[PDB]
Amino acid sequence: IELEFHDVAANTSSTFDPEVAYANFKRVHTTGLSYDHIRIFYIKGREIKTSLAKRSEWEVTLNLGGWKITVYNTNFPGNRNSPVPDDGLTLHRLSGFLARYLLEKMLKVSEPEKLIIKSKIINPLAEKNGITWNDGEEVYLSFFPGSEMFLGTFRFYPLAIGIYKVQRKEMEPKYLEKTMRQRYMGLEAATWTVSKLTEVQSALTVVSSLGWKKTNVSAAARDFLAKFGINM
Amino acid sequence: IELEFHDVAANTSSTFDPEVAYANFKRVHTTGLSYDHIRIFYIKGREIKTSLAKRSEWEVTLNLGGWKITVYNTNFPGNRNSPVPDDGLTLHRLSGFLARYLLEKMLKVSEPEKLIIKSKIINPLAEKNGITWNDGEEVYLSFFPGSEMFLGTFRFYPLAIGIYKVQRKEMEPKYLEKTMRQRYMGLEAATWTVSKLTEVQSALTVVSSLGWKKTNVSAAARDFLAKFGINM
Amino acid sequence: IELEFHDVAANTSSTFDPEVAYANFKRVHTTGLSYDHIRIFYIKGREIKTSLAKRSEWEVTLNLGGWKITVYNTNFPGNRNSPVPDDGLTLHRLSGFLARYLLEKMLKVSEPEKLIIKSKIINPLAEKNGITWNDGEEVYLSFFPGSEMFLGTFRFYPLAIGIYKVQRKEMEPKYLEKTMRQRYMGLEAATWTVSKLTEVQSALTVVSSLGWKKTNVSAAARDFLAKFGINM
Amino acid sequence: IELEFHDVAANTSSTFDPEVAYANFKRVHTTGLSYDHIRIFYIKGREIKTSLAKRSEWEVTLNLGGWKITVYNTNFPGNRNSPVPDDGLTLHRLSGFLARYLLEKMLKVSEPEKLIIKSKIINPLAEKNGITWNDGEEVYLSFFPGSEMFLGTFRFYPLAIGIYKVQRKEMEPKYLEKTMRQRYMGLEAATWTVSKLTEVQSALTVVSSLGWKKTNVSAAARDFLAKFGINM
RNA sequence: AAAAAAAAAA
RNA sequence: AAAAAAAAAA
RNA sequence: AAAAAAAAAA
RNA sequence: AAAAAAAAAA
Repeated sequence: IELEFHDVAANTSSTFDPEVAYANFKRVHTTGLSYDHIRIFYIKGREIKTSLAKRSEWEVTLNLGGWKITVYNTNFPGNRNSPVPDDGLTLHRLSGFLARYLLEKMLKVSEPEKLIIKSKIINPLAEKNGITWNDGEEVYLSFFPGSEMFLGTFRFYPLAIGIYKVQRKEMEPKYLEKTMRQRYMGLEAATWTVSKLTEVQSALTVVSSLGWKKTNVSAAARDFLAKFGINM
Repeated sequence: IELEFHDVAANTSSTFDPEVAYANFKRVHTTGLSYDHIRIFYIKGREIKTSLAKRSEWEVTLNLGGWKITVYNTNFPGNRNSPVPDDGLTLHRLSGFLARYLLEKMLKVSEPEKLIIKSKIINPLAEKNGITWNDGEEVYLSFFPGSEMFLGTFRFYPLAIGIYKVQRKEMEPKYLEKTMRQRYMGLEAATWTVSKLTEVQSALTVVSSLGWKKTNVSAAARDFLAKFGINM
Repeated sequence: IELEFHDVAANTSSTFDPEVAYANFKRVHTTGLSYDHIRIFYIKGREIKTSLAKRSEWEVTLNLGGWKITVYNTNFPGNRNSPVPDDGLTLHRLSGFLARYLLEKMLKVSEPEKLIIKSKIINPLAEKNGITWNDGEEVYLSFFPGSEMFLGTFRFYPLAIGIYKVQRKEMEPKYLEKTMRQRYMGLEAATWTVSKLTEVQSALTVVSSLGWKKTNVSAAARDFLAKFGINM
Repeated sequence: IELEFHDVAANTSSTFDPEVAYANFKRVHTTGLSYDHIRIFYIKGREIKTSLAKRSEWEVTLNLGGWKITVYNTNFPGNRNSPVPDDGLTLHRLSGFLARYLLEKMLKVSEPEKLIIKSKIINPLAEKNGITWNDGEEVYLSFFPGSEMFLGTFRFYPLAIGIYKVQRKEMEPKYLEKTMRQRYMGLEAATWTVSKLTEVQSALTVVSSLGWKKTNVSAAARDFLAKFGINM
């Protein structure tokens, strides 16, 4: 005879503000900060995710490359739905924070630095779709998970990519719902949806225009194989 | 060389009577009883279910919010098919018992109490389908699992919802069979099916008339997204 | 550095002869034997199977109801492909042995015994398809797994049922291959297939003629539900 | 609070050269070597694979039949992506090494030896598709996994089989990508694809011409069953 | 079989 | 990426 | 619900 | 391969 207890659940709205959260991540973390830390984070980010989901423990500090950043492991499933606080980091919260932090550099800084950084940061989700750095800073960066916290700065690319994928059938449409709960230049989506449909409609156009060749196999092996029936 | 034994299985019919069972749950349990206990039970009822299926042990007592009610854990799989007795409670047996017990209050009581209760009880399965309290007491309550033990009091809403879902394709039709074994005003289904087809046919109409907007995403994000192709 | 060894594999044909095997099961086992042992075996045979697949150990003796019969547990997966010998019993080998042993009684014996036995033995796979004892001894018995070891005595019902299911789409066609390796009145299938196609074709007819109403739900709930769209 | 570290990842190309690798496997291993070792390897190769994926440890030495050969267990999943070196063996690397090593014998040697070997080696993947030794040495051998390391010696049969399967729908097309990264007579695939399309196109023809009867069931049971509707 | 096991609010 | 992981005879 | 969990470079 | 592993009554 074991005793299990449950408690009422309150009803309010969400307090976690991506803007505070980022401005609160900027000082507390990234004292150093190396582009080589971000580079590590992002190219091993799929590995980084698989570990945290194996490990059953819910504060994990990660060292990459020499940069120590501790992330509430909400991946490890069950998480277990242990609330992150509004001042909490997550592999996801972290990804987009960095994604925005890079774009603030890409804008703020000089040209010679802009050339060292684009040589240093790589986006495994972008460049799988053959989407490269010269396709624009905001668009490359918008492939990083968590860039949907910042449709503001990312010019509704994270959402447009999102539409474009669900549309072409390359992504289930569940993966679009976190995003539609978002905000754009301080506007809730019950308003930006009505009153901003263009930029959205406009960003989808740019995104539609891109390469988008899936790089499961080489360009030369694609055509070759097609001459046989196989399009992959 | 291990020895495993099996015993014959007898042939009779089912003795568990929802009416006795409820009238036997009314006194033994709910001395207090708070609407705040029921509220706890129902909004955490999905959690409550996931625990009992993790825990391997077959009498579990649950405390919600301060109300202690012990439930043969038939969820924990294998249950293991350890018979519940006719005087036994189950997450399911319990759900519908409460579901009926609320409706007895909704009927029995005053108007000012009827307004405090509807403010206090929430039905996560109803209100996911945007089905609200003002859609009628019996209909809201009929979304609670186990309301199919009481097609009598629930006016064949639990079954009509059931048809409507299987029909629209929103539910597999296996989930309709426990229900068709049921009884209606003391009548076995080999009779109520023949001789009651209207009320059934009648309740499906009411149910068909309802909102039924799936709330995976906001109303404003639905229309927005549709302008792009995505209906979700 | 661990060392793992593998050995050549020889090439001959199969030595296990259902006829010897049965005639060797008849004396060694069933000294008693009760119809109440067989009844136990067959109605709990689905349970009996689920145990043996949980238990990791490969000689298991089962007691039903008071009859002790030890069965190389090839179910427990991996079995593990530990060869059964030609004098070995298996839940499957056992099922059909009994299936044939009953039919030898059904034939050999008197009428008053024939009425006690048909009242005592139940076939959970037959009677799910509403196929009953009066549909003929061979046909009812041919639903028992392992009756395909004896197409001879079972008059190519085990195979005809098999065709009929694959055909109607009620069974995957993998489940027909063990059977086509079989023999019929001493004839290998490369011969009975050519030269016996009628009886086969003939038994399918009988089998086609049967009830075959799937009893997932009552007959009265089927028609009722159909009046709504749902055929199950 | 646990600390997990990740390190940058470099960018170059692949150094593992099937030609060196084979010529480095030829002396270091196969001092003896028996056709009876290869025979063991290949007919138990499916078993051999299932063990290595159960065992969690990453250097495994295998003894077959008396031939000891140690293979970095990359099967055991996660492998775990512990790099094999260019001088490393793998169940796969090993399979094709042997596959080529047999073909070097089939070519190098006399006729009476060529008749003992074809009697001794069996290819479980070939002969499931009823593809036999007399269908040519290169074609039989090209069914062995890892023969795609040597499109050179195997006359683009490993790839043609590959096309033919993806085409007929008998294989997912993911399983064609390792192969398209390969090389042919010293030529990278961005060149052999352009400039060799015939031999490829030519080898597909030969492969298309073959039996390819799936031997899930006997030839006599196929026709028999078809007379009933069932083609398997 | 009036028996026991998926969908679960803002 | 000339890297590493499904289909396996009578 | 501005909450938390799939697709991941050469 | 006459070999061994899904559907299981009221």
